[PDB]
Amino acid sequence: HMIVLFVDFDYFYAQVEEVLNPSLKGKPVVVCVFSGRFEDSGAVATANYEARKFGVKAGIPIVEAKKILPNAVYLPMRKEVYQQVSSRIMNLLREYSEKIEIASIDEAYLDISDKVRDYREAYNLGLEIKNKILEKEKITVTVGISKNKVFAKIAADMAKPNGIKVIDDEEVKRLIRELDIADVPGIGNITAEKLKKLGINKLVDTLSIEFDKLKGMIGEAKAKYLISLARDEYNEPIRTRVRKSIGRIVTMKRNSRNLEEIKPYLFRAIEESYYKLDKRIPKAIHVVAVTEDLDIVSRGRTFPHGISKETAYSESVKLLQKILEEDERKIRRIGVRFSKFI
DNA sequence: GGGGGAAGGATTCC
DNA sequence: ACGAATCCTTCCCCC
Ligand SMILES: Nc1nc2c(ncn2[C@H]2C[C@H](O)[C@@H](COP(=O)(O)OP(=O)(O)OP(=O)(O)O)O2)c(=O)[nH]1
Ligand SMILES: [Ca+2]
Ligand SMILES: [Ca+2]
Ligand SMILES: [Ca+2]
Repeated sequence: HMIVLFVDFDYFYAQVEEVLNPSLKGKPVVVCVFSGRFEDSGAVATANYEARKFGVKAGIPIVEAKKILPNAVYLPMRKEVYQQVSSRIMNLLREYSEKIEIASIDEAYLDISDKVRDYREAYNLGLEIKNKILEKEKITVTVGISKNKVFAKIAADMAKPNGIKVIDDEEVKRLIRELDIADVPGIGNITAEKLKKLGINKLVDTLSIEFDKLKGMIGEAKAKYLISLARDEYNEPIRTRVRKSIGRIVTMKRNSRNLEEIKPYLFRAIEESYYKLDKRIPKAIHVVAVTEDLDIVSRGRTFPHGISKETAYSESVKLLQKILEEDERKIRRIGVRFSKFI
């Protein structure tokens, strides 16, 4: 009887760019992450639907994008801006419920149980929220409504873009039998592939398997998550999430193993990681390396007290040395991550 | 046998 | 090809 309302902003980064420069609307827009290795080295962060019609979507190389749509509008990612627009929209949402879970820069779950009853009122509260967000910030979003967070999210995926949908108890039961298990949040290609070999292509299929076999192949946590959803029993509460890590990682002009060559990038990473820390003081620091073969290796250390920036600098070099020493590959990307805030 | 935690990697998804 | 959360496996120290 928990009634959950999930909000997911439409093609967010690109839409914010449109809002900030309305002449862009209707034109294919592609927000890019430029790495600096060469001409258009980098990847697409996201694109509006005009561009997605033709295959230009999040994750593909900018070069592949331009081959497909050479006359599209290509803009560099401005996350700070998108984050501030997001914050304002999240504030508007806090008005519809006091129980809100900001899941990311562009999604939030609202528990509107003691805010309205039955789904009709749920649906209407959705249009109000959509309209309110469209009128106030001029951003279109998709609303998903169901009994728990997972199905509210699924409802939204099904109604994208600029939609609103309700998945009532009856359809839930149908989806537990009908839904491709790969479409269940938290299930990626890796877990999807493991679930197939076990003969699980639908949530329901997880109940026809030996738990220890499931647990054995995908882990205890994931196993209980899926079984729980198949039993129409998943029911996680909507809570306030708090930042737990702040980091930065940059691509070097060229790959390397030379310490003095990597340092400047690593220190640049820490500088910006600290400015983002605000007043937050971390007890743990990790140096993260992305190797030439796009592998991710890391070495860290937790201290029994906070880490001053001079300490972070000194410790980061020691961890980068551990990496170079323990890993033979050249380093492509280097950065740092601070956590366990006092 | 287990609690309790740190450490490095795996997997997922804004 | 360009940030952050959770869980898993392995160690480790210890009662
Ligand atoms: N840098 C980078 N940013 C991403 C990536 N994927 C998503 N983002 C950022 C930008 C997206 O606009 C934002 C929201 O992600 P979504 O998966 O919901 O996609 P978007 O909202 O763009 O499209 P949508 O209408 O929800 O299908 O998160 C990525 O692969 N790299
Ligand atoms: Ca979205
Ligand atoms: Ca999203
Ligand atoms: Ca999937």
